[PDB]
Amino acid sequence: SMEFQAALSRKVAELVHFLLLKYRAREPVTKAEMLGSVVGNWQYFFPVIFSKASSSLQLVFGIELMEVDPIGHLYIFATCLGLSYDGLLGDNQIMPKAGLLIIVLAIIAREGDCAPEEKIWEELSVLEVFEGREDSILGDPKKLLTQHFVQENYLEYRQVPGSDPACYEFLWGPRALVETSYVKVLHHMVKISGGPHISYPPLHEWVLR
Amino acid sequence: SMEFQAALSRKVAELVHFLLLKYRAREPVTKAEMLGSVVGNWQYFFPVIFSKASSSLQLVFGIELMEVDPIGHLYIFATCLGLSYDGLLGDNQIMPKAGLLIIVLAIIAREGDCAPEEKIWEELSVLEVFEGREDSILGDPKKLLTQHFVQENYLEYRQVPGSDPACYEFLWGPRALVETSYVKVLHHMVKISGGPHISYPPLHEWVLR
Repeated sequence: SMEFQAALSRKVAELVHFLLLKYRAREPVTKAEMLGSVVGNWQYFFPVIFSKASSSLQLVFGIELMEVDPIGHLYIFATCLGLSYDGLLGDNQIMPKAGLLIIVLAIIAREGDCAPEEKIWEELSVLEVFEGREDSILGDPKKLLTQHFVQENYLEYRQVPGSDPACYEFLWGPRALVETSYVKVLHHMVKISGGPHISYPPLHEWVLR
Repeated sequence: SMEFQAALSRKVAELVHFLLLKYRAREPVTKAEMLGSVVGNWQYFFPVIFSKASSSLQLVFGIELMEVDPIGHLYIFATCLGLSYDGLLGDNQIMPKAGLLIIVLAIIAREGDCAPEEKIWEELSVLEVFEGREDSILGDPKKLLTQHFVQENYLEYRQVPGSDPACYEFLWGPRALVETSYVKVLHHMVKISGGPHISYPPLHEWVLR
């Protein structure tokens, strides 16, 4: 079962990267093509493989998979929230970055008008994408990543006013305010997490014996 | 530990009902009064007892606990979303109903303009508040409860147009549309669930070996 779940997980990863190649090539893709990429008895599990792969694209890569033909089941791709950026570079196999960008925007959005950089590092250091390589000579990968977002004008970075010694904070840049909004981003994070997950308290926490 | 968690849970229930009595009496309450109601070594755990009790009031009872004096730590109460209804009856010790009302409104809101009654029963039958007494002679308690919400004009109940044999659906009534909105309700459910809970997929689900 644990061995089965892992094997199932592997089939998800394969569909994700099948779809990523289509995304890069800007090729529309049918459900029949996706099902065709899944081999053998695993086709029986295509519904969960598809929905898991589809969720991965949104959450991890910031990529939306949209059906434009409900009869022939033809899908196209779009960047989440309609952003004009995915952080790619030619055909180099580097990771699409819009999902990570949206996560940073969201962290800031929950904190108000701006967030101390320490909160950003704290929240980002949890993501397994950085695979514990913060001791890189070139510099902490997660910090160099946020520099992309600043230089693309999705983020601004400044000294906290009146701070001594200097502290620094992130805020939304002009490009983020144009292409989306606070509400849209926080709504998006809810949507792609599978709605709100309400842990209802047990009876003995609100009923007296 | 399991025995400790349960004992801790019991202290939460006691604070909840301490606060409920204040709520019924429309008495403001200080943090010092709350801490005073907690006995002995359990005072060391007041922060988690408070936050758990505070969340219970919102989620279960539809009651907001609001600090109006940040210096003396004086709190008052309000109905969640500002609704003019809590479903109480004099000093009879029956459960405040606004939390259950908001949950029903939310179920409908997620489904669009209306929801089949079967979806309502399905979602409601999960709540432990009904303690498996759906076989009551008087009628299924959860169904009789929604009748309160209809008669108070928070909900409307009608036959699904063109259904044969007749099927039925719930929708927001005039009173719900006046006092709140779809957006506000779904936002509220997120807020009181402790933000969106994002289960990020494991590396082997989106990285190839």
